[PDB]
Amino acid sequence: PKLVTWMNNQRVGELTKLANGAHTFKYAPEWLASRYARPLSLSLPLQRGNITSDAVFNFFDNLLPDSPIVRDRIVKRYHAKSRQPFDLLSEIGRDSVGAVTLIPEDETIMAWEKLTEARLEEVLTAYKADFRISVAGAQEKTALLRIGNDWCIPKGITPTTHIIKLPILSQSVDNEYYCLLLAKELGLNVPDAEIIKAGNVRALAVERFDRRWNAERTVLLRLPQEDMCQTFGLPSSVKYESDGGPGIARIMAFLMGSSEALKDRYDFMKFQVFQWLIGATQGHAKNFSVFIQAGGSYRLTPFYDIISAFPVLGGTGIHISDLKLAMGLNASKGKKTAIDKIYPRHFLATAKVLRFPEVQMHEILSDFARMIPAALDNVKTSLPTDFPENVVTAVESNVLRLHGRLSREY
Ligand SMILES: [Cl-]
Repeated sequence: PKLVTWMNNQRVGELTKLANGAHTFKYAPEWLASRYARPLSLSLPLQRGNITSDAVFNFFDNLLPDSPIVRDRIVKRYHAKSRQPFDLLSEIGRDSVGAVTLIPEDETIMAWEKLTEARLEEVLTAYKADFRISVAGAQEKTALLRIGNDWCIPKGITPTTHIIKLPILSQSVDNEYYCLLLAKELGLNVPDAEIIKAGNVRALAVERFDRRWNAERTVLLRLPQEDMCQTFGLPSSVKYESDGGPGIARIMAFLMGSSEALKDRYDFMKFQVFQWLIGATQGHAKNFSVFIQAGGSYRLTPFYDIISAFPVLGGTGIHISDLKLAMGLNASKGKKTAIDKIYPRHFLATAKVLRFPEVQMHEILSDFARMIPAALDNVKTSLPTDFPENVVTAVESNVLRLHGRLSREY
């Protein structure tokens, strides 16, 4: 059938699934007529006819969790017609990443339901074992609306405000909380987050940057954005560079066209050094996104889904020398990927071939060189008393070891 695509009460167009299985999208005339029109994706440019490219299927598929196990749970929950994407979005497409609201064609203000601690625990635990929310991730996360100090279920098409993550890596909630705090302390653009507790559940609540309250707090708006697989028209299956996905060079080139090119290229390169320092090995293409602005211009969103592989070291069998960056750097004979083998020279060499000013690359390295020690100390003040000590020890010790390569040079 057809899923009507809305962006904050404005009709954008309709998604169709053909009898032959193909997915097509058509923009609404009224959307195309606006002087402030913007495409749903840079892979789906504004145009009048039916769009039938694989970019249509890929774009909407990328709104859903990557995991087949998670999709099975979704079908079971809402009695979805099938496992196919169009049918999943027919059930949970009301509140998605970005501003796309999908509502069945056979269907015709701000309100919410406050959750008691008991009902919150109930709602959240239900995920490990008016609620049509879809979240893009690797595990099974959901979303809720925060009103003051209470967690709530939005009614109708009222949006959510926070992405909620449960433990994966049994300490992933604590791991990400720590990494988000550290990134913020070092000047990176990342969302604020908090550890929430509902009875026996411990989850991470991350503020959404694809949502914005108006000044009077009477309307909560959704903000359009898409991830790198979506912008390049790619399936989530190629999110890693080794599978054909975009790496540093492709993304840096794309950012030359951002409405904030200078700042975004600098922030993206700074984030590569940060990931190296904290041992983040899952910085694939879906971990980066851009806001789509009026007319189709774009700029990088904050970074997110940040987790260190350091707390997983030793434990089973993973060794420090086994940790690799998802997006490799330039090396004299190819690429440099091992965190334990990377030095300032690799970042400078990468900057050189990508036309990123050497003075800017030096500034980034020198800033981490003098700020890291104090930043690791400052984060402690924001950790609860029940925060796992092994996570702090693992990350701190390894960050300091690599930081030594920066301080010696700067
Ligand atoms: Cl290497």
